[PDB]
Amino acid sequence: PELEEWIRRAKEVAKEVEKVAQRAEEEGNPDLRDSAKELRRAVEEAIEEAKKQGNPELVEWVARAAKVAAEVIKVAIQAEKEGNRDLFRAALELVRAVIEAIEEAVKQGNPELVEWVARAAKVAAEVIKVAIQAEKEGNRDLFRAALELVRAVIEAIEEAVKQGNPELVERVARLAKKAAELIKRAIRAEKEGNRDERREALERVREVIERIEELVRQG
Repeated sequence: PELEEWIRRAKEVAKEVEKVAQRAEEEGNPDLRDSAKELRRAVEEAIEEAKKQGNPELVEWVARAAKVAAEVIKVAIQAEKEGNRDLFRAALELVRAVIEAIEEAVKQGNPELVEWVARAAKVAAEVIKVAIQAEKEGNRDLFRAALELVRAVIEAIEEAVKQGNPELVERVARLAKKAAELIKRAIRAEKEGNRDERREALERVREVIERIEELVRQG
């Protein structure tokens, strides 16, 4: 029944995805509608396959990944409404990346990849929300820092999934979490009227992002 519990939660996520698909349709966004359709399909098939395998951890992680992707979609919808196609596309690619990670990992029978990707995506989703606020706050510095961080995570998901290496995703997720905390420090730096520290945090975050990119590109 534990597996079943996770299945019900996965179905509830799928219900939320369908509701999102309907809203996306209603907002005049067939791109998001379609991405949501693929998300829904992916969830349904993942539920089916994982249920047939008997891997409740897989079901859980897939469900969480799907939930993250759904939140990314909600963010994409908001980004679209705010007139930010860059963020719309970043979120779309993140969602696609998560969806493929789900599909492939389920096909592999590798629940860890799904987990780590889901955690990385969750961090990236929070970073994207920060980027949106950052766009609204008049901080192109923070906008760009968050954008590059999200990009690094997306590429990490894409690449690690193409590799089939879940550890890479993990290490990236931990790095991204670190970058997120550096961004939070940057936010505090922003609040205190300390441009030196603001720049310091910006540079630390940038260092982490490029370091993520380089470590990820080799392995």
